Amino acid sequence: ADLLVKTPEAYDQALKKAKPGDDIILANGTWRDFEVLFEAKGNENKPITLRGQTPGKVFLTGQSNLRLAGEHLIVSGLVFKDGYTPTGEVIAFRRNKDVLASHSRVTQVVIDNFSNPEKFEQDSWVMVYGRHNRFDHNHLVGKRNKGVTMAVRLTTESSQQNHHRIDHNYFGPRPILGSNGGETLRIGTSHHSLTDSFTLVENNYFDRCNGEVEIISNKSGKNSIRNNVFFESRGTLTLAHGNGNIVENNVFFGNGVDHTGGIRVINRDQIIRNNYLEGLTGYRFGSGLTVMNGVPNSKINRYHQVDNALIENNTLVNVEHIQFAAGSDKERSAAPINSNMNNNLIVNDQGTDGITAFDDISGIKFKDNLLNQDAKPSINKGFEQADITMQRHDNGLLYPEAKTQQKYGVSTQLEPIGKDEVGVSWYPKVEPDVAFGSGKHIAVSPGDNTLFDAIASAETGDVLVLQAGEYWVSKILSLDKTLTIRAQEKGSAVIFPQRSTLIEINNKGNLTLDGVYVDATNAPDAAGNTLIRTTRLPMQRNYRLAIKNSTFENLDINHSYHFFDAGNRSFADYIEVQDSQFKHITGDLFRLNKETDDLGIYNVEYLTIENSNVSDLQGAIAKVYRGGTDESTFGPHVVMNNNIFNEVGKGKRNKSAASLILHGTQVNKMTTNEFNNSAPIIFELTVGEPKTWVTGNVFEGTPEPVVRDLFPLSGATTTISGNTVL
Amino acid sequence: ADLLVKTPEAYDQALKKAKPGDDIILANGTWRDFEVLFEAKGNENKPITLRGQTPGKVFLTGQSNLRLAGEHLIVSGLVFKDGYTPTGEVIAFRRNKDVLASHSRVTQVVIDNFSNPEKFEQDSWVMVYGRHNRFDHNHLVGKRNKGVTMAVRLTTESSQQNHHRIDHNYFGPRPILGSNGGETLRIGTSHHSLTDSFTLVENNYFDRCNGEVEIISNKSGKNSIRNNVFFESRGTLTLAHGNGNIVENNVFFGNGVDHTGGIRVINRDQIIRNNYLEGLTGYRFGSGLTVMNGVPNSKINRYHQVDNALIENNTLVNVEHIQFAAGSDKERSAAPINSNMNNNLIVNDQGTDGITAFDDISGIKFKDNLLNQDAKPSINKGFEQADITMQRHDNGLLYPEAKTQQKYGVSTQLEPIGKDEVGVSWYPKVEPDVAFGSGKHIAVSPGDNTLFDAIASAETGDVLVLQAGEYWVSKILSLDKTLTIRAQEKGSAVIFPQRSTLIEINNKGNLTLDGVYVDATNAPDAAGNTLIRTTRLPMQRNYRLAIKNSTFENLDINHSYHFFDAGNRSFADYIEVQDSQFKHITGDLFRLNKETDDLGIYNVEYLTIENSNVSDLQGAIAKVYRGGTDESTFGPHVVMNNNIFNEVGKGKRNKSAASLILHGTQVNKMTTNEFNNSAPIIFELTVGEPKTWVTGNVFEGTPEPVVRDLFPLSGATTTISGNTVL
Ligand SMILES: O=C(O)[C@H]1O[C@@H](O[C@H]2[C@H](O)[C@H](O)[C@H](O[C@H]3[C@H](O)[C@H](O)[C@H](O[C@H]4[C@H](O)[C@H](O)[C@H](O)O[C@@H]4C(=O)O)O[C@@H]3C(=O)O)O[C@@H]2C(=O)O)[C@@H](O)[C@@H](O)[C@@H]1O
Ligand SMILES: [Ca+2]
Ligand SMILES: [Ca+2]
Repeated sequence: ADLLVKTPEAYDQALKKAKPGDDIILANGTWRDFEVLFEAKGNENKPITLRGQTPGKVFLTGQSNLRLAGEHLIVSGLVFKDGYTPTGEVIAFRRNKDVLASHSRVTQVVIDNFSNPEKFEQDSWVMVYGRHNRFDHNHLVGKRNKGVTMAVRLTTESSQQNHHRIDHNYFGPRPILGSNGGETLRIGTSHHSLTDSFTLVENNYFDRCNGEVEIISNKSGKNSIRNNVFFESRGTLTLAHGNGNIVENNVFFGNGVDHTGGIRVINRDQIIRNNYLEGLTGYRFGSGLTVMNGVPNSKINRYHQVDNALIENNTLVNVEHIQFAAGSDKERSAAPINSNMNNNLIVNDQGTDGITAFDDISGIKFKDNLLNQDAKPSINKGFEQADITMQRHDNGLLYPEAKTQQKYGVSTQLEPIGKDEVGVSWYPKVEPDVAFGSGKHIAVSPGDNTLFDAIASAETGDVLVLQAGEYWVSKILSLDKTLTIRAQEKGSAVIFPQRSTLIEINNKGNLTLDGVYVDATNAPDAAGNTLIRTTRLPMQRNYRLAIKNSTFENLDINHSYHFFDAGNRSFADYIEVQDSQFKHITGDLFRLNKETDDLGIYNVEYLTIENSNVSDLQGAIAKVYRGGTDESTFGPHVVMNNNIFNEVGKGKRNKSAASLILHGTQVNKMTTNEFNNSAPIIFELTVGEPKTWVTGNVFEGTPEPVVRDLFPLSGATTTISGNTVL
Repeated sequence: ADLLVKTPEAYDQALKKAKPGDDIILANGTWRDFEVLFEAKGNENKPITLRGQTPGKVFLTGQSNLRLAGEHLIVSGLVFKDGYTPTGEVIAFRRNKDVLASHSRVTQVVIDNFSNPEKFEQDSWVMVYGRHNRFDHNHLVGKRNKGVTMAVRLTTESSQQNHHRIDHNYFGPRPILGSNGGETLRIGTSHHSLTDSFTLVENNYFDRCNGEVEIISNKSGKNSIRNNVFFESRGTLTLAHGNGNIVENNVFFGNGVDHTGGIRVINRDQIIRNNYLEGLTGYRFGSGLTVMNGVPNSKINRYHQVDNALIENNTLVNVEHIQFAAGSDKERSAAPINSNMNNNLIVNDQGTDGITAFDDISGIKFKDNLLNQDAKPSINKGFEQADITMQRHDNGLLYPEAKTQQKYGVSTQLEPIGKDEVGVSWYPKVEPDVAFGSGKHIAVSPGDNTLFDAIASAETGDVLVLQAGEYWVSKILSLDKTLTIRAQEKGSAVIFPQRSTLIEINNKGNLTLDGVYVDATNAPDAAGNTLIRTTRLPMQRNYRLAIKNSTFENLDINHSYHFFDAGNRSFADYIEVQDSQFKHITGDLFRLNKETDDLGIYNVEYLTIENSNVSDLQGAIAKVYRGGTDESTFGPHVVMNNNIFNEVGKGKRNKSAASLILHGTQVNKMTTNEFNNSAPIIFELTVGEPKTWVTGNVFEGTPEPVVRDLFPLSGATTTISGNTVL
């Protein structure tokens, strides 16, 4: 029977009287603050269903969540948006610890940016318990807070040996968390990694899941992770804990996107076969292929020795790093044993074969692995060279044209599931970011508050074009959308801030300045001014900041007039300065050092300053800080080239005494710069083997770069060469 | 004529056509975001009035304010609430720097928690300019942000020599700022303090004005502060800058409340006569009567030598500190000069007369002063003892029973104005705090998010009574009201947190935990958990936290699991732990060290731990920090008696290497504790002559107390005695 319900109370009555075979039907509409406890007992061939009347037209908003409990249940056709769960998870396969759900299915459900507003209160979106449950054809996108998106729980035997099936799901874009805990899928936990889960994870599409280094974190036994697609995703499929796992038929399209892994092998009896990997640029534990060194003999929470890994019939095209025995050190002294790497195909366009060994690899028997002539080998036995021409098939995968060479690599029958073959047809897969300049151009004339008004009425992605004239700003400009402020004629538009802040970046705000000139002479004669800042509230979305062809002068009417000040727990997807000029500033340029509690949280992923001129700056050019020992993130990157810095950072209120102080930054590149009469660069290198290059610069009147290694000598590759000190 | 208006447009029209003698009447209701400019020109006896239709029914909310410009204006019957001023003031006697108001009157206006939500965005509530203005029968309560509540500016000679008159106002409870800049009334500034103001401040009631050390800051010449009543106010009447002032017929009822001043005499030609001071406990610069030493040569922003002070006919009853030549040091080297103290009456029942002289006091002649028999004299010439019996007259003041003795101290004619003779009779004077356990008792049972719902439905002041069982908590317990959580049988209610936060203290939230048992084993496996914390957003209300008979165990599933985490710019009125046990915690216990910018800002007024047990805490018992050189506040106060600390503070991530680290705390008492096998106590003494007592403790297996003095040698009194160091 069909049981249409239009109020929660009516839902409560229908649940009390549903029978095996009935459908409880939630009427089309918006159900705000609806905590669904769907607790019932269907039969094997007569389930009890909870469905939205029209998939796409039932929305659960506000503090809404779902919990299944009982057996033989089905939930379908709901959308969770505009809100966030009041509990630890949006969808849970249990009432609580006392009543689990088994033999139940959740299908065609959408969770779209149902993100907790506090970026670091932790939750998950899907939490699976019990046994023989299915989570299929669902759509999850835009999780911006701490916490893995979907987890299989194993906390009781009831939930173990579960044979859960997780298939045909759209695991859509997850922005960078800027901390640890941004996994998309976790199966089990270190404390239960020795139990057998038997989870099948098949035919899912992972579309730019960029939350952290582990996309999938396997932490239990005998799971099968097969036939998935990982598209431009920053991270890896990591067999972190647990033995006896099968990783087959997966496809990785990194497209050369920065920091794409990766199958990471740890522990024992893992089977890695018939996987196709292409365009992966990740390195170290994010490499395209990684066989770890273990710790012997601990201790569930530590990585154990790789033992009886079988690694066969994989294809690796333009994979920049294949790492054997990676992580080797005093704790990770257990090199691989009893393994086999057979019939793989490695093709690499830039000379090398990407392989690097960090310990004895005699524990891996290599046999019948093909690589291309130009690809210089790193291992003698097990790898031969040949002339390959790779040609793309109708399935989208590359293969040797020689039919002899097709006993190497993946089978020609691999059909990677398509992005349009997962999720729900009735909910659109969209781009997560508004592109700059994607809207309309809007002419703005000078005056009083004309910049304020043009912003309030612009639509997201528009471009404000400033005619010639002066622009006085006596109201703080708040940015809650993607906006470019361009000058019609470069340098002909002059903005005069009149308040302690000129531009506050808010949730959904992203800013490009292009050709503007800022004279801060008329700012409030007070200390602490911040020309540009994020909202001082905790944010929920990352933000983008580009500054091109712009000039910013006279931030000096009182002390500590900062150019950019990031708020606590804020995160810039990138901050980029280009062909811009700065003169006379009494405070710091970029304050990205706010996360002082040393948990691995940082404020920016890519800071880039190129072709720009900074003169008379009392504070630092950048204070960037990522404290602690976490190795789950990839940033910050700091890249600064072709700039001229004069009289920078000598100020007395600059306690760093540096013109750049980078603590915990993981990629540094300072090339072809001028550091005239300034304070020195200071690095404080931490965990994770950070890579630093400072080559080709002038240090006239500025001391030499200073390297403080707080974790020596743990792999930190620093190359400070090619500079001339005067 | 009466011009009733119902909209701002209709208000503008009524103002254009109004003439001397008319009344612009704002219609009853709520006027949101109404920035009122009331500029007009009345006549000496035909004023132009702006007034609410019914006093008590016209509300200006949101971003509203009031400016007065012209002459012979009157504003009356308005209530500012539910918002804050979008400029520098809520009420201002000027349009701007060049159009002021004179001969104008603000009367019967209420400002009630119209506080800017960001504690350290500074505004004032009332700003007077011009001449011959009046501010009377008003009601100001609940200003929670930096900035004097009301000031009289002398920016120009147009605003000097004003004879302004400020009378019959209720200056109601102002909470402890936790910082400099929480004065109630300021009359001038330092730079203008040599101009005469002739402002009269009379018949006002200051009720728990606890913003900072200065209740009133006089910084002008020839003002007259008389017939005011200061009730349980934690501050002083300070003659900061400016000469020729008279302080007379004032009444101070301290009621023995902590940190009650005080008339502080600085500068020249000050008359202090016929004031009644009783039950004042303040000391150093917040003493009941303070005669400062000055700076001799001799700028304006500098306290100048006391010269020709007249201090006569005052009555001081249980005034614990009367400090002569206070502040004497190398810069403040000019002792009082040409002054006189006559016919005062000191009656103290604590063995002493409370007098301390810190320098040569021959520049003060004493004549005909009386003291009770039991008080040990500190001066003999000009003082004479007698048998004194004090009876309380019907004006509420104590007078000698002997007629012979009535020529010392205050006149019997004084009539101190009551609390019910100020403000408006149509707006209530309520209590600023809800008392714990003032509400009703609500029984609670376990366990399906049972505690969360009991909190949702409770009313402020209520007492939840947890029946025996387990309370599994999957939602954050957010408190926006005063509330007690009691176990019906101590230790029989067990609370299992399952989130990174269990309890969030929000605005208006205040918590007592009595007899609860918390086991946190099931918290999320992630670093940085906090069992209890303030909101991470900006907090407007101070909070109170009391923890009794309660046990908190197993906060150790991952590193840095703190028990209490204070949020930036938050402030605890007190934190009180009594008879409680804590076990196995990897983070700190009380993180009260968040204000690292060294501006005088702190996080707690009283931290007290007593009769309690902590074992296996890797972080500190407390990290409480107040940096800089500000001397405007009174705390923190840290008191720890009769505890047993075991295996505390030795954790690798405790950068303090301390078990207790107090920087800038002003009163410290560690007595009869056991510090077994722990990191040491570490004091970092700052300014303010702080007082420290470490007596009777066993430091077994723990280094002795470290004491660092950032400012030796100041008056820092430190008494480390009677401890056993094994
Ligand atoms: O001389 C010494 O021994 C002692 O001097 C004491 O310092 C006093 C000064 O008398 C100052 O008054 C000061 O009060 C300041 C406020 O702190 C604040 O700076 C305020 O700011 C004004 C600003 O000056 C300007 O006029 C602007 O237009 O308005 C601002 C505003 O509304 O805040 O100005 C006050 C003023 O000038 O008095 O600090 C203290 C004071 O008593 O509060 C004493 O603090 C002691 O430490 C010295 O040893
Ligand atoms: Ca992690
Ligand atoms: Ca002050």
